[PDB]
This record gives sequence, C-alpha cells and structure tokens, in this order.
Amino acid sequence: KPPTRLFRGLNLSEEFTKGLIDQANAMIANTTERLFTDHSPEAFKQIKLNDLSKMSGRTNASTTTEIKLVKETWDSNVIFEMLDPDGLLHSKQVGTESEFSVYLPEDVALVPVKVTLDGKTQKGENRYVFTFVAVKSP
Repeated sequence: KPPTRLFRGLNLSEEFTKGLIDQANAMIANTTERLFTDHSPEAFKQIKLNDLSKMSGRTNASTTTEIKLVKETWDSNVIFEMLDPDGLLHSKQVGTESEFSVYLPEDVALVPVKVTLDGKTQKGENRYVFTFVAVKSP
C-alpha cells in the first residue's frame, strides 16, 4: 500500500519557472481536458512528450511524502506534487522514513491539474506547487 501523494522539488531559474507555469496552465486548459473527458490517446502522448516535471523514463527518482522536508532540505522554488491513487509509480521506501524511490513507466503520464502559489523560499522567491495525477494510457 504505497503512498498516494509524493513531493519532489527542483530549484529552477526565474525565467524558466515563468515559462513552466505558462506551459502547465496551457496544458491544463487544452490537453488535459481532452484526456479526462475523451480519454484521447493523442492528448496522452502530448502530455508525456512535454514531461513538465523532468521525470520521464526515470527508474528511481527520489520523492517524499512530506513537503516540509523538501522545503527544509533543498528550499526548492518549484515543487512537483504527484497524486498516485493507483500506485502507478512503483513507490519504494528508502528507509529518511518519508523518502520513496519512484519509477515512471512509459505508459503512465503525470497529468498536470493545478499550479498554486505556496509562499516563498528563504531566498524571497515565489514557490509554486505543480499538482499532477498519475494516469494510465487510455
């Protein structure tokens, strides 16, 4: 019974973060609609191609169930929140008891659903949470 919510953080440049927000919101408003309603295989692949969270193909990406660890250890300005109700991520605990190793299969997409401002880093940067749901190929 793996965890269904996992966080991963990255420190990204000011300009890249702005471009990432626009890409995320663009996808949320265009592509994800076609996937959630029509279960469009075209929409699925386009979402996979974008790979917003830089996780595609990874077999042991580090994550944690506690967003606070991410903030305290790395002070990331961009945090990726993955909602995985179906256990599609093969979450493995790396006993640091909240740390889990994740594998994203090629037939699983991290579908963006929300971008939310979540305070600031110690550096005064806006911190953004990108929320995804892990979905199987239609």
